[PDB]
Amino acid sequence: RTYLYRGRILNLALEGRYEIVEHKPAVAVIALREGRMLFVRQMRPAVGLAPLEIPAGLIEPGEDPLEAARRELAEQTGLSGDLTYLFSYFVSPGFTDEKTHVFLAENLKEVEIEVVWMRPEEALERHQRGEVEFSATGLVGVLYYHAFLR
Amino acid sequence: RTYLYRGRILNLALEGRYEIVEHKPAVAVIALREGRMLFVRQMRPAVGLAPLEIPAGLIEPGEDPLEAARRELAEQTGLSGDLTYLFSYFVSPGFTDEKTHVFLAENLKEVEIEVVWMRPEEALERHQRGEVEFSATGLVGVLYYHAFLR
Ligand SMILES: [Zn+2]
Ligand SMILES: [Zn+2]
Ligand SMILES: [Zn+2]
Ligand SMILES: [Zn+2]
Repeated sequence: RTYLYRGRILNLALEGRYEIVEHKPAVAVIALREGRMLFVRQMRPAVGLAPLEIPAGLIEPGEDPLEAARRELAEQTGLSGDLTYLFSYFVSPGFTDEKTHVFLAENLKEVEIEVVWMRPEEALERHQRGEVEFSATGLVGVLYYHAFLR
Repeated sequence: RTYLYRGRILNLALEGRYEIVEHKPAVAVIALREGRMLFVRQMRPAVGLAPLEIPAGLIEPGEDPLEAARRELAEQTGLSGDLTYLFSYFVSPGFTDEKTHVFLAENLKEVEIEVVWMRPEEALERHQRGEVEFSATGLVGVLYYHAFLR
């Protein structure tokens, strides 16, 4: 386990033959209101475009997933709500340890990055038409909706 | 766009203030048979455990997504089938450009990593119980099933 780089949000290490990127864990929030899902878009230099995502971010020191979810929702959309933990996933276990904890937000209230309210059916349609790209969080939100929120 | 490391499956670069990991694109295959989804597990040093995933891998030079999907399915499970492109997603656009193309496989045939046939409902239950972890591909497969394959 030798380190080649220690950065701000990631470290690059070598474990034998494997190249490993250590990354802080993240959270993502699925929120539905009047049939529209709360998506967000922002310039992502890593990909050179703005994919359709849902409110998400890195867990700060001292924070547990639930608290980070509350914070990211408020900072990105100015909203607050009743949060329920759904599930988690490793974004790409073949090279990084980034783990994402997904929550559902209900009873949204305005308490205070482009906010994109859109019907999940439309988001999926646009993507199929090649008009927009998805981040893992955006796709998970869309599929979760079709599976359990209709 | 300065490079700090050029590796086998990834390059570490710096674009101004952003740390960027360039990664080859990938494919993932969702396959259902008799109510069971085709999951796979393998030791993943990046996370120190074996999460529940679906057949997936990197696209090789000269390959398009469909061909890579065919290959990964055959090499990991010894199966072949009729493949249909579903959608794609960026695993974590905040730092890497890894993009995953997801396909559906039908009419599986044996033509020739642990193969784990499991009902998606059971996979979800086990995860909720904290008995197993999910990779993004595994979760996407589970949600896709609940949304469109029941
Ligand atoms: Zn943040
Ligand atoms: Zn921070
Ligand atoms: Zn491979
Ligand atoms: Zn290869």
